[PDB]
Amino acid sequence: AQFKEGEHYQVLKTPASSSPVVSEFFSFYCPHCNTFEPIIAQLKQQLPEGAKFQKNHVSFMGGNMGQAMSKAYATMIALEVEDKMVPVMFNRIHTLRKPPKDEQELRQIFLDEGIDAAKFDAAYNGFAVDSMVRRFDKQFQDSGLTGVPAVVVNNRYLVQGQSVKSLDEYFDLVNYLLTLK
Amino acid sequence: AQFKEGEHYQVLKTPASSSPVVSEFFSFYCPHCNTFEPIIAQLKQQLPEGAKFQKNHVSFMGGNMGQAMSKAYATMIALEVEDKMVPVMFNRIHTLRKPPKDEQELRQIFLDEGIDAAKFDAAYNGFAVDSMVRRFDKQFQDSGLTGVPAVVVNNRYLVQGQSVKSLDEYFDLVNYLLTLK
Repeated sequence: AQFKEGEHYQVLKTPASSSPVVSEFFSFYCPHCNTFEPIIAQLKQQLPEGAKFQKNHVSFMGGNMGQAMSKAYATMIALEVEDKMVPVMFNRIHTLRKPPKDEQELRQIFLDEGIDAAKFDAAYNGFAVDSMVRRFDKQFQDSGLTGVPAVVVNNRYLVQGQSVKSLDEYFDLVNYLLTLK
Repeated sequence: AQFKEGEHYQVLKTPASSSPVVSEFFSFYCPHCNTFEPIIAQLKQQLPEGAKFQKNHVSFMGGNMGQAMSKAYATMIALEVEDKMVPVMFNRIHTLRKPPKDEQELRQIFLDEGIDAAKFDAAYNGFAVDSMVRRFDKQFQDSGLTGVPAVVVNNRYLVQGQSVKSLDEYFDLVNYLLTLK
């Protein structure tokens, strides 16, 4: 076939998902993950009905701000302010080259965007956010992945996309993997 | 030239080394890092006189055994039992598929190889090993790397080796970068 195991994708030692899902592991401190955003945007819209796209923030980059940065991401999902906050965060760290030195500074990034302080403080330190970050980390450890960005299809298909022709072929590969179980 | 920036190698945002050094970031839990060993072996012997090869173990893989696994590696350098212990460790985790579940089990791996318990316990919990692991982590964070394996030349040249022809061309690239400052 056009997509062969060991060439276009690698099978992970994990139980396949009981439902179609495309997962992306990244970190706001990851440069190419920032460059990868436009491609991620198109891939979602290009996804077949029924499939869900899930972003997972890893905590190994950024030193002692890694874990906090993961909570911030988890906070964006909880507050549904993901569409505006993701680019704002990728931008303040890469383009502006002004990384949040601590929790209070990280918090300020949200406050400067209009997100209410009481809303942020409740979610940032909440159970939902805590449960989500743990889930982010566990999934990364269990998949045995060694870096980011990483796009896994149905929980066991690591897209070794370094061989795709155009963005068109890339979507064809992901779409192809979604049907395989 | 044969090796262009942004194609064969990427310049890192870090101060160049005051002396020729080839660094490899890896993890014993990293599969390709295991496959990469033979290539690492040849590259060292192929290195020009005066250059030093330094392995750096990262702690982000292996969950709560990551940090311990880094100390174990640092322990191998301290006890100069690196030549025998590196392959033994890559082998017990990958080929034998029997990962050390805890510190005592990790310790046992050494004890089963003839390394004296008193010697291991002194170094494993020693200042030298502690100073080395910290150094491993700091270097990884400062380089802004997003995965392993990763080969950096003179502290600021990330070998984007995914474009080299044969192993011969790879060595030519590394050797080429060592002269650049």
